[PDB]
Amino acid sequence: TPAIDLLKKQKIPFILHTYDHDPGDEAAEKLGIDPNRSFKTLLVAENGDQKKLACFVLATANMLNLKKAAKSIGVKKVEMADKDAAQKSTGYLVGGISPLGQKKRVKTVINSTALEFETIYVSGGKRGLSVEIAPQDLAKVLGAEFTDIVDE
Repeated sequence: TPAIDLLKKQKIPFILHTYDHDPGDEAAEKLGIDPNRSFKTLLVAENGDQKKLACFVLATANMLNLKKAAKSIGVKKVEMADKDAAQKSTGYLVGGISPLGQKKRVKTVINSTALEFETIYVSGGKRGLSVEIAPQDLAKVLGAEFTDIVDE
């Protein structure tokens, strides 16, 4: 996948985990991961402008706080990206959106709590593939910031 191609091209350490998707957090369940280590990747539209997306990476059981997310990227408001807008921009389907190797690279923000883990797990770009990666190494590839972007 473009995500794994990218990590191999940049020589970034990672472990590839594979599970049979039976065709929310399937990866945490099938790989037996603590939930708070399993992260999902969401895209938002800056001021609701579906051509100006940004990427947010947060534990799958957390909820994205939109006001926090808009502050983290210095915009007045964000709305969730429409499905087609997220798919055309990233080249992935929901269920398989990786923060890595998106067709269009956009600014990325990882929730702060990622830093409490030696490694985290993010989508590898298709259902059934999970990339285990140190959070600071993820942030280094993507130029990402760590910021509180979640509720509770």
